[PDB]
Amino acid sequence: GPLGSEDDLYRQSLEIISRYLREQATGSKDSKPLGEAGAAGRRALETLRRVGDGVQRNHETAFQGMLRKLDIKNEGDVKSFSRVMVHVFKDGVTNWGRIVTLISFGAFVAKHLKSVNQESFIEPLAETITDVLVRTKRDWLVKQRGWDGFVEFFHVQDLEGG
Repeated sequence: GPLGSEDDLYRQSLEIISRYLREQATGSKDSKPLGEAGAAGRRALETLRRVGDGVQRNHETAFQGMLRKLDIKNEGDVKSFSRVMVHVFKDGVTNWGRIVTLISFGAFVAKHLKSVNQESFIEPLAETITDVLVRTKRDWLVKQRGWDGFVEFFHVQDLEGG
Protein backbone atom coordinates (compact mmCIF):
# COMPACT_ATOMS: atom_id res chain seq x y z
CA GLY A 1 0.00 0.00 0.00
CA PRO A 2 2.03 2.99 1.31
CA LEU A 3 5.30 1.52 0.05
CA GLY A 4 5.83 2.64 -3.53
CA SER A 5 6.24 6.12 -5.00
CA GLU A 6 5.46 7.81 -1.69
CA ASP A 7 8.06 9.16 0.74
CA ASP A 8 10.40 6.70 2.47
CA LEU A 9 12.63 9.25 4.20
CA TYR A 10 9.73 11.18 5.75
CA ARG A 11 8.91 8.03 7.71
CA GLN A 12 12.43 8.06 9.12
CA SER A 13 12.83 11.84 9.38
CA LEU A 14 9.82 11.54 11.69
CA GLU A 15 10.96 8.46 13.60
CA ILE A 16 14.23 10.18 14.51
CA ILE A 17 12.72 13.63 15.03
CA SER A 18 10.22 12.16 17.48
CA ARG A 19 12.91 10.07 19.16
CA TYR A 20 15.17 13.12 19.37
CA LEU A 21 12.61 15.73 20.44
CA ARG A 22 11.13 13.24 22.92
CA GLU A 23 14.47 12.57 24.62
CA GLN A 24 15.19 16.31 24.62
CA ALA A 25 11.84 17.46 26.03
CA THR A 26 12.11 14.99 28.91
CA GLY A 27 15.77 15.78 29.47
CA SER A 28 16.51 12.18 30.41
CA LYS A 29 18.83 10.03 28.29
CA ASP A 30 17.03 7.25 26.43
CA SER A 31 18.07 3.74 27.46
CA LYS A 32 16.70 2.01 24.36
CA PRO A 33 18.75 2.59 21.17
CA LEU A 34 17.50 2.82 17.58
CA GLY A 35 15.99 -0.23 15.90
CA GLU A 36 13.57 0.93 13.22
CA ALA A 37 14.88 4.12 11.61
CA GLY A 38 17.79 2.01 10.40
CA ALA A 39 21.34 3.36 10.24
CA ALA A 40 20.58 7.09 10.05
CA GLY A 41 18.65 7.22 13.30
CA ARG A 42 21.37 5.30 15.13
CA ARG A 43 24.05 7.87 14.32
CA ALA A 44 21.53 10.70 13.90
CA LEU A 45 19.91 10.73 17.33
CA GLU A 46 23.43 10.66 18.79
CA THR A 47 24.86 13.18 16.36
CA LEU A 48 21.89 15.54 16.52
CA ARG A 49 22.07 15.26 20.31
CA ARG A 50 25.65 16.53 20.30
CA VAL A 51 25.26 19.14 17.54
CA GLY A 52 22.19 20.33 19.39
CA ASP A 53 23.95 20.76 22.71
CA GLY A 54 26.51 22.81 20.85
CA VAL A 55 24.09 24.68 18.59
CA GLN A 56 22.22 25.81 21.69
CA ARG A 57 25.46 27.05 23.25
CA ASN A 58 26.32 28.68 19.92
CA HIS A 59 22.87 30.19 19.42
CA GLU A 60 21.97 30.96 23.05
CA THR A 61 21.89 34.57 21.83
CA ALA A 62 19.94 33.76 18.66
CA PHE A 63 17.77 31.09 20.29
CA GLN A 64 16.91 33.57 23.04
CA GLY A 65 15.84 36.25 20.58
CA MET A 66 14.10 33.83 18.22
CA LEU A 67 11.82 32.13 20.74
CA ARG A 68 11.32 35.37 22.69
CA LYS A 69 10.00 36.94 19.49
CA LEU A 70 7.51 34.07 19.26
CA ASP A 71 4.94 32.89 21.81
CA ILE A 72 3.42 29.41 21.52
CA LYS A 73 -0.18 29.59 22.71
CA ASN A 74 -1.87 26.99 20.54
CA GLU A 75 -1.32 24.83 17.45
CA GLY A 76 -1.73 28.08 15.55
CA ASP A 77 1.55 29.51 16.83
CA VAL A 78 3.23 26.91 14.64
CA LYS A 79 2.91 29.49 11.88
CA SER A 80 5.68 31.36 13.68
CA PHE A 81 7.90 28.33 13.20
CA SER A 82 7.27 28.58 9.47
CA ARG A 83 8.79 32.06 9.64
CA VAL A 84 12.01 30.76 11.18
CA MET A 85 11.82 27.82 8.78
CA VAL A 86 12.73 30.21 6.00
CA HIS A 87 14.84 32.59 8.08
CA VAL A 88 17.06 29.59 8.86
CA PHE A 89 17.98 29.04 5.20
CA LYS A 90 18.18 32.79 4.54
CA ASP A 91 21.46 32.20 2.71
CA GLY A 92 21.26 31.18 -0.94
CA VAL A 93 23.80 28.40 -0.53
CA THR A 94 22.36 25.34 1.21
CA ASN A 95 24.53 23.81 3.93
CA TRP A 96 23.90 20.92 6.33
CA GLY A 97 24.76 23.33 9.12
CA ARG A 98 21.74 25.44 8.19
CA ILE A 99 19.42 22.43 8.19
CA VAL A 100 20.99 21.53 11.53
CA THR A 101 19.92 24.91 12.92
CA LEU A 102 16.35 24.31 11.78
CA ILE A 103 16.10 20.98 13.57
CA SER A 104 18.08 22.57 16.40
CA PHE A 105 15.57 25.41 16.86
CA GLY A 106 12.40 23.35 16.94
CA ALA A 107 14.17 20.77 19.07
CA PHE A 108 15.13 23.44 21.57
CA VAL A 109 11.67 24.97 21.30
CA ALA A 110 10.12 21.57 21.99
CA LYS A 111 12.11 21.24 25.21
CA HIS A 112 11.02 24.79 25.95
CA LEU A 113 7.38 23.94 25.30
CA LYS A 114 7.74 21.03 27.72
CA SER A 115 9.32 23.26 30.37
CA VAL A 116 6.03 25.18 30.49
CA ASN A 117 3.89 22.03 30.61
CA GLN A 118 2.31 22.43 27.18
CA GLU A 119 3.00 18.96 25.76
CA SER A 120 -0.48 19.35 24.27
CA PHE A 121 0.90 21.59 21.53
CA ILE A 122 4.17 19.65 21.57
CA GLU A 123 2.76 16.61 19.78
CA PRO A 124 1.72 18.72 16.75
CA LEU A 125 4.88 20.76 17.24
CA ALA A 126 7.20 17.87 16.44
CA GLU A 127 4.91 16.65 13.66
CA THR A 128 5.22 20.06 12.01
CA ILE A 129 8.95 20.65 12.53
CA THR A 130 9.63 17.31 10.83
CA ASP A 131 7.14 17.70 8.01
CA VAL A 132 8.43 21.14 7.31
CA LEU A 133 11.99 19.83 7.61
CA VAL A 134 11.93 16.99 5.06
CA ARG A 135 9.21 18.65 2.99
CA THR A 136 11.13 21.95 2.81
CA LYS A 137 14.49 20.38 1.97
CA ARG A 138 13.14 17.44 -0.03
CA ASP A 139 14.97 18.34 -3.26
CA TRP A 140 18.20 18.45 -1.26
CA LEU A 141 17.23 15.28 0.57
CA VAL A 142 16.74 13.65 -2.83
CA LYS A 143 19.92 15.15 -4.29
CA GLN A 144 21.91 14.12 -1.21
CA ARG A 145 20.33 10.72 -0.49
CA GLY A 146 18.77 12.47 2.50
CA TRP A 147 19.44 10.94 5.92
CA ASP A 148 22.62 9.08 4.94
CA GLY A 149 24.01 12.33 3.55
CA PHE A 150 23.36 14.22 6.78
CA VAL A 151 25.65 11.72 8.50
CA GLU A 152 28.04 11.74 5.54
CA PHE A 153 28.69 15.38 6.41
CA PHE A 154 29.14 14.37 10.04
CA HIS A 155 31.20 11.22 9.54
CA VAL A 156 33.71 12.68 12.00
CA GLN A 157 33.82 11.41 15.58
CA ASP A 158 37.03 12.57 17.26
CA LEU A 159 38.79 13.84 14.14
CA GLU A 160 38.89 17.40 12.80
CA GLY A 161 39.85 18.62 9.34
CA GLY A 162 38.16 21.78 8.13
